[PDB]
Amino acid sequence: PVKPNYALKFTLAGHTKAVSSVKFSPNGEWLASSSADKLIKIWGAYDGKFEKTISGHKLGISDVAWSSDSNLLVSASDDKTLKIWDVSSGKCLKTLKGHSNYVFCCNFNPQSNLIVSGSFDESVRIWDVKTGKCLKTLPAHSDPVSAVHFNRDGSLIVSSSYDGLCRIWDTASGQCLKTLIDDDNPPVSFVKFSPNGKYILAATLDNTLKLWDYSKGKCLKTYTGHKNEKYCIFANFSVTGGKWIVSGSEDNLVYIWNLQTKEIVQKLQGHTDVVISTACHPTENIIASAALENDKTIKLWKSDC
Ligand SMILES: CCc1cc(C(=O)NC)c2nccc(N3CCc4c(cc(Cn5ccnc5)cc4-c4cn(C)nc4C(F)(F)F)C3=O)c2c1
Repeated sequence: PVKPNYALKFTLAGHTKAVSSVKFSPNGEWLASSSADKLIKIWGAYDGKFEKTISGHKLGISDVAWSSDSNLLVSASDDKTLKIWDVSSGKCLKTLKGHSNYVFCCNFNPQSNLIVSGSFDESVRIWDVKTGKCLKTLPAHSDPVSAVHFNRDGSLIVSSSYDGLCRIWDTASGQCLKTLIDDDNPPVSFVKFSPNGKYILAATLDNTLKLWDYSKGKCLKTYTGHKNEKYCIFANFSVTGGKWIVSGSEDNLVYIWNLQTKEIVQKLQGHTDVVISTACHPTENIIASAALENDKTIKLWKSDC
Protein backbone atom coordinates (compact mmCIF):
# COMPACT_ATOMS: atom_id res chain seq x y z
CA PRO A 1 0.00 0.00 0.00
CA VAL A 2 1.09 3.59 -0.64
CA LYS A 3 -1.37 5.50 1.58
CA PRO A 4 -4.21 4.46 3.90
CA ASN A 5 -7.75 5.84 3.72
CA TYR A 6 -8.76 5.97 7.38
CA ALA A 7 -12.28 7.37 7.76
CA LEU A 8 -14.25 8.14 10.91
CA LYS A 9 -16.77 5.42 11.76
CA PHE A 10 -17.75 5.90 15.41
CA THR A 11 -17.41 8.53 18.11
CA LEU A 12 -17.54 7.25 21.69
CA ALA A 13 -18.93 9.70 24.25
CA GLY A 14 -19.24 9.02 27.96
CA HIS A 15 -16.23 10.18 29.91
CA THR A 16 -16.94 13.41 31.76
CA LYS A 17 -13.32 14.62 31.84
CA ALA A 18 -10.32 14.24 29.52
CA VAL A 19 -9.59 10.76 28.21
CA SER A 20 -6.03 9.71 29.10
CA SER A 21 -5.40 6.40 27.27
CA VAL A 22 -7.11 3.95 24.90
CA LYS A 23 -5.94 0.36 24.28
CA PHE A 24 -7.31 -2.51 22.17
CA SER A 25 -7.58 -5.91 23.81
CA PRO A 26 -5.15 -8.47 22.34
CA ASN A 27 -8.06 -10.61 21.11
CA GLY A 28 -9.37 -7.63 19.12
CA GLU A 29 -12.84 -7.59 20.69
CA TRP A 30 -12.62 -4.58 22.99
CA LEU A 31 -11.29 -1.08 23.52
CA ALA A 32 -10.49 0.05 27.06
CA SER A 33 -10.30 3.74 27.96
CA SER A 34 -9.11 5.57 31.06
CA SER A 35 -9.91 9.14 32.05
CA ALA A 36 -9.31 11.97 34.49
CA ASP A 37 -12.90 11.23 35.62
CA LYS A 38 -11.48 8.26 37.63
CA LEU A 39 -13.24 5.67 35.42
CA ILE A 40 -12.32 2.90 33.01
CA LYS A 41 -14.79 2.23 30.19
CA ILE A 42 -15.01 -0.80 27.90
CA TRP A 43 -16.27 -0.42 24.32
CA GLY A 44 -16.78 -2.76 21.37
CA ALA A 45 -13.72 -2.52 19.11
CA TYR A 46 -15.64 -2.93 15.85
CA ASP A 47 -18.92 -1.09 16.50
CA GLY A 48 -17.99 1.41 19.20
CA LYS A 49 -20.80 0.10 21.42
CA PHE A 50 -20.45 1.03 25.07
CA GLU A 51 -20.04 -2.13 27.14
CA LYS A 52 -19.36 -1.23 30.79
CA THR A 53 -17.77 1.13 33.31
CA ILE A 54 -15.16 -0.08 35.81
CA SER A 55 -14.78 2.11 38.90
CA GLY A 56 -12.77 2.16 42.10
CA HIS A 57 -9.81 4.51 41.86
CA LYS A 58 -10.04 7.52 44.16
CA LEU A 59 -8.41 9.96 41.70
CA GLY A 60 -7.95 10.26 37.95
CA ILE A 61 -6.38 7.50 35.85
CA SER A 62 -3.45 8.11 33.46
CA ASP A 63 -3.08 4.72 31.77
CA VAL A 64 -4.51 1.22 31.31
CA ALA A 65 -3.13 -1.98 29.82
CA TRP A 66 -4.48 -5.45 28.96
CA SER A 67 -3.23 -8.88 29.93
CA SER A 68 -2.25 -11.13 27.05
CA ASP A 69 -5.39 -13.28 27.37
CA SER A 70 -7.62 -10.13 27.32
CA ASN A 71 -9.16 -11.03 30.71
CA LEU A 72 -7.39 -8.53 32.97
CA LEU A 73 -6.70 -4.80 32.93
CA VAL A 74 -4.20 -2.84 35.00
CA SER A 75 -4.76 0.88 35.61
CA ALA A 76 -2.34 3.56 36.84
CA SER A 77 -3.83 6.33 38.97
CA ASP A 78 -3.12 9.66 40.71
CA ASP A 79 -4.17 7.91 43.95
CA LYS A 80 -0.61 6.47 43.83
CA THR A 81 -1.82 2.90 43.15
CA LEU A 82 -2.28 0.56 40.28
CA LYS A 83 -5.31 -1.73 40.24
CA ILE A 84 -5.68 -5.13 38.54
CA TRP A 85 -9.22 -5.74 37.27
CA ASP A 86 -11.11 -8.78 36.10
CA VAL A 87 -12.84 -7.21 33.10
CA SER A 88 -15.79 -9.61 32.81
CA SER A 89 -16.86 -9.21 36.45
CA GLY A 90 -15.58 -5.70 37.06
CA LYS A 91 -13.89 -6.81 40.29
CA CYS A 92 -10.68 -5.25 41.54
CA LEU A 93 -8.44 -8.27 42.12
CA LYS A 94 -5.41 -6.43 43.55
CA THR A 95 -4.30 -2.94 44.51
CA LEU A 96 -0.57 -2.35 43.92
CA LYS A 97 0.83 0.02 46.55
CA GLY A 98 4.34 1.42 46.77
CA HIS A 99 4.74 4.47 44.55
CA SER A 100 4.98 7.75 46.44
CA ASN A 101 3.44 9.94 43.73
CA TYR A 102 1.06 9.65 40.77
CA VAL A 103 1.41 6.42 38.78
CA PHE A 104 1.57 7.51 35.14
CA CYS A 105 2.25 4.53 32.86
CA CYS A 106 1.84 0.77 32.96
CA ASN A 107 2.09 -2.46 30.97
CA PHE A 108 1.94 -6.24 31.37
CA ASN A 109 4.76 -8.42 30.10
CA PRO A 110 3.85 -10.89 27.31
CA GLN A 111 3.52 -13.77 29.81
CA SER A 112 1.35 -11.37 31.89
CA ASN A 113 2.79 -12.60 35.19
CA LEU A 114 4.47 -9.20 35.67
CA ILE A 115 3.38 -5.58 35.50
CA VAL A 116 5.76 -2.63 35.01
CA SER A 117 4.86 0.90 36.14
CA GLY A 118 6.38 4.36 35.94
CA SER A 119 5.62 7.23 38.28
CA PHE A 120 6.09 10.92 39.03
CA ASP A 121 8.18 9.59 41.94
CA GLU A 122 10.87 8.98 39.23
CA SER A 123 10.97 5.19 39.79
CA VAL A 124 10.02 2.18 37.70
CA ARG A 125 8.46 -0.71 39.62
CA ILE A 126 8.03 -4.37 38.65
CA TRP A 127 5.06 -6.15 40.20
CA ASP A 128 3.94 -9.74 40.59
CA VAL A 129 0.46 -10.07 39.09
CA LYS A 130 -0.50 -13.11 41.19
CA THR A 131 0.30 -11.58 44.58
CA GLY A 132 0.22 -7.85 43.88
CA LYS A 133 3.61 -7.49 45.59
CA CYS A 134 6.30 -5.15 44.33
CA LEU A 135 9.26 -7.29 43.24
CA LYS A 136 11.75 -4.54 42.30
CA THR A 137 12.02 -0.76 42.54
CA LEU A 138 14.40 0.67 39.95
CA PRO A 139 15.98 4.11 40.59
CA ALA A 140 15.26 4.71 36.98
CA HIS A 141 15.20 8.47 36.39
CA SER A 142 15.60 11.93 37.93
CA ASP A 143 12.28 13.32 36.64
CA PRO A 144 8.83 11.82 36.06
CA VAL A 145 8.74 8.57 34.07
CA SER A 146 6.74 9.02 30.86
CA ALA A 147 6.57 5.45 29.51
CA VAL A 148 7.41 1.82 30.39
CA HIS A 149 7.21 -1.14 27.97
CA PHE A 150 8.31 -4.79 27.82
CA ASN A 151 9.95 -6.24 24.72
CA ARG A 152 8.50 -9.19 22.86
CA ASP A 153 9.82 -11.93 25.21
CA GLY A 154 9.57 -9.95 28.45
CA SER A 155 13.36 -10.02 29.04
CA LEU A 156 13.80 -6.24 28.67
CA ILE A 157 11.98 -3.12 29.86
CA VAL A 158 12.40 0.25 28.18
CA SER A 159 11.68 3.44 30.14
CA SER A 160 11.65 7.14 29.26
CA SER A 161 11.57 10.34 31.27
CA TYR A 162 11.49 14.12 31.25
CA ASP A 163 15.12 13.85 32.41
CA GLY A 164 15.96 13.35 28.70
CA LEU A 165 16.96 9.69 29.10
CA CYS A 166 15.76 6.43 27.63
CA ARG A 167 16.93 3.40 29.62
CA ILE A 168 16.89 -0.33 28.92
CA TRP A 169 16.53 -2.68 31.89
CA ASP A 170 17.08 -6.39 32.47
CA THR A 171 13.73 -7.67 33.76
CA ALA A 172 15.31 -10.54 35.70
CA SER A 173 18.03 -8.62 37.57
CA GLY A 174 16.71 -5.07 37.47
CA GLN A 175 20.10 -3.89 36.19
CA CYS A 176 20.32 -0.88 33.87
CA LEU A 177 21.76 -2.22 30.61
CA LYS A 178 21.86 0.97 28.55
CA THR A 179 21.29 4.72 28.82
CA LEU A 180 20.41 6.48 25.56
CA ILE A 181 20.66 10.24 25.01
CA ASP A 182 19.86 12.65 22.18
CA ASP A 183 21.20 16.06 21.21
CA ASP A 184 20.21 18.88 23.60
CA ASN A 185 18.40 16.41 25.95
CA PRO A 186 14.74 17.24 25.20
CA PRO A 187 12.27 15.48 27.51
CA VAL A 188 11.54 11.95 26.30
CA SER A 189 7.74 11.85 26.36
CA PHE A 190 7.04 8.32 25.05
CA VAL A 191 8.91 5.15 24.12
CA LYS A 192 7.96 1.61 23.11
CA PHE A 193 9.63 -1.40 21.50
CA SER A 194 8.86 -2.30 17.91
CA PRO A 195 6.82 -5.51 17.46
CA ASN A 196 9.93 -7.46 16.42
CA GLY A 197 11.82 -6.17 19.48
CA LYS A 198 14.75 -4.75 17.50
CA TYR A 199 13.91 -1.03 17.61
CA ILE A 200 12.44 1.56 19.94
CA LEU A 201 10.15 4.39 18.86
CA ALA A 202 10.80 7.49 20.97
CA ALA A 203 8.99 10.83 21.16
CA THR A 204 10.72 13.99 22.36
CA LEU A 205 9.12 17.34 23.21
CA ASP A 206 10.75 19.04 20.24
CA ASN A 207 7.93 17.91 17.92
CA THR A 208 9.91 14.84 16.86
CA LEU A 209 9.46 11.06 16.77
CA LYS A 210 12.45 8.80 16.13
CA LEU A 211 12.99 5.12 15.36
CA TRP A 212 16.19 3.93 17.05
CA ASP A 213 18.29 0.80 16.87
CA TYR A 214 18.97 0.69 20.60
CA SER A 215 21.61 -2.07 20.36
CA LYS A 216 23.75 0.07 18.05
CA GLY A 217 22.60 3.41 19.49
CA LYS A 218 21.77 4.59 15.96
CA CYS A 219 18.82 6.72 14.86
CA LEU A 220 17.25 5.14 11.79
CA LYS A 221 14.16 7.28 11.05
CA THR A 222 12.82 10.70 12.04
CA TYR A 223 9.14 11.68 11.78
CA THR A 224 8.02 15.32 12.01
CA GLY A 225 5.18 17.62 11.01
CA HIS A 226 3.02 17.16 14.12
CA LYS A 227 2.95 19.29 17.27
CA ASN A 228 4.36 17.81 20.47
CA GLU A 229 5.94 20.25 22.91
CA LYS A 230 4.03 19.64 26.17
CA TYR A 231 2.27 16.29 26.50
CA CYS A 232 3.21 12.61 26.69
CA ILE A 233 1.41 11.42 23.55
CA PHE A 234 1.24 7.72 22.71
CA ALA A 235 2.65 6.57 19.37
CA ASN A 236 2.22 3.26 17.59
CA PHE A 237 3.46 0.85 14.95
CA SER A 238 0.61 0.03 12.55
CA VAL A 239 1.28 -3.38 11.00
CA THR A 240 -2.05 -4.86 9.92
CA GLY A 241 -1.89 -3.25 6.47
CA GLY A 242 0.75 -0.84 5.30
CA LYS A 243 3.60 -0.26 7.76
CA TRP A 244 2.88 3.10 9.38
CA ILE A 245 3.77 5.17 12.40
CA VAL A 246 0.70 6.62 14.16
CA SER A 247 0.64 9.44 16.70
CA GLY A 248 -1.60 12.02 18.31
CA SER A 249 -0.70 15.68 18.19
CA GLU A 250 -1.29 18.96 20.00
CA ASP A 251 -3.00 20.44 16.91
CA ASN A 252 -5.95 18.03 17.47
CA LEU A 253 -5.07 15.70 14.55
CA VAL A 254 -4.02 12.07 14.22
CA TYR A 255 -0.82 11.81 12.16
CA ILE A 256 0.11 8.76 10.06
CA TRP A 257 3.58 8.39 8.51
CA ASN A 258 5.10 5.90 6.14
CA LEU A 259 7.56 4.06 8.38
CA GLN A 260 10.26 3.68 5.71
CA THR A 261 9.95 6.95 3.76
CA LYS A 262 8.96 9.17 6.74
CA GLU A 263 6.36 11.01 4.63
CA ILE A 264 3.05 12.00 6.19
CA VAL A 265 0.48 9.79 4.47
CA GLN A 266 -2.68 10.92 6.30
CA LYS A 267 -3.92 13.40 8.90
CA LEU A 268 -7.24 12.57 10.58
CA GLN A 269 -9.42 15.57 11.45
CA GLY A 270 -12.32 15.43 13.89
CA HIS A 271 -11.11 15.94 17.42
CA THR A 272 -11.51 19.36 19.06
CA ASP A 273 -8.67 19.13 21.62
CA VAL A 274 -5.20 17.57 21.86
CA VAL A 275 -5.14 13.95 20.65
CA ILE A 276 -3.34 12.43 23.64
CA SER A 277 -3.63 8.73 22.80
CA THR A 278 -3.86 6.53 19.74
CA ALA A 279 -3.95 2.75 19.45
CA CYS A 280 -3.85 0.29 16.54
CA HIS A 281 -6.11 -2.76 16.34
CA PRO A 282 -4.20 -6.09 16.44
CA THR A 283 -5.68 -7.66 13.28
CA GLU A 284 -7.84 -5.08 11.44
CA ASN A 285 -6.93 -1.64 10.02
CA ILE A 286 -8.65 0.23 12.85
CA ILE A 287 -7.23 3.17 14.82
CA ALA A 288 -8.65 4.44 18.10
CA SER A 289 -7.91 8.02 19.18
CA ALA A 290 -8.76 10.00 22.33
CA ALA A 291 -8.66 13.70 23.21
CA LEU A 292 -8.28 16.01 26.21
CA GLU A 293 -10.80 17.93 28.33
CA ASN A 294 -12.46 20.21 25.75
CA ASP A 295 -13.36 17.17 23.57
CA LYS A 296 -13.33 14.03 25.83
CA THR A 297 -14.47 11.73 23.03
CA ILE A 298 -12.88 8.62 21.56
CA LYS A 299 -12.94 7.98 17.83
CA LEU A 300 -12.69 4.78 15.79
CA TRP A 301 -11.28 5.14 12.26
CA LYS A 302 -11.19 2.38 9.65
CA SER A 303 -9.05 1.93 6.54
CA ASP A 304 -9.00 -0.48 3.63
CA CYS A 305 -5.21 -0.89 3.89
C1 LIG B 1 5.62 12.03 32.80
C2 LIG B 1 4.50 12.65 33.60
C3 LIG B 1 4.28 14.09 33.19
C4 LIG B 1 5.24 15.06 33.46
C5 LIG B 1 5.09 16.37 33.09
C6 LIG B 1 6.20 17.32 33.45
O1 LIG B 1 6.97 16.95 34.33
N1 LIG B 1 6.29 18.51 32.86
C7 LIG B 1 7.36 19.44 33.20
C8 LIG B 1 3.90 16.78 32.43
N2 LIG B 1 3.74 18.09 32.06
C9 LIG B 1 2.62 18.44 31.45
C10 LIG B 1 1.58 17.55 31.14
C11 LIG B 1 1.73 16.22 31.49
N3 LIG B 1 0.71 15.23 31.28
C12 LIG B 1 -0.16 15.14 32.46
C13 LIG B 1 -1.52 14.58 32.18
C14 LIG B 1 -1.46 13.47 31.17
C15 LIG B 1 -0.45 13.44 30.21
C16 LIG B 1 -0.41 12.41 29.27
C17 LIG B 1 -1.36 11.40 29.27
C18 LIG B 1 -1.28 10.29 28.25
N4 LIG B 1 -0.40 9.22 28.71
C19 LIG B 1 -0.63 8.41 29.79
C20 LIG B 1 0.43 7.57 29.87
N5 LIG B 1 1.30 7.83 28.82
C21 LIG B 1 0.77 8.84 28.15
C22 LIG B 1 -2.38 11.44 30.21
C23 LIG B 1 -2.44 12.47 31.15
C24 LIG B 1 -3.54 12.44 32.13
C25 LIG B 1 -3.53 11.81 33.34
N6 LIG B 1 -4.74 12.03 33.92
C26 LIG B 1 -5.21 11.57 35.22
N7 LIG B 1 -5.53 12.80 33.12
C27 LIG B 1 -4.80 13.05 32.04
C28 LIG B 1 -5.35 13.89 30.96
F1 LIG B 1 -4.43 14.65 30.37
F2 LIG B 1 -5.94 13.16 30.04
F3 LIG B 1 -6.18 14.76 31.47
C29 LIG B 1 0.64 14.44 30.17
O2 LIG B 1 1.46 14.57 29.28
C30 LIG B 1 2.91 15.82 32.15
C31 LIG B 1 3.14 14.47 32.55
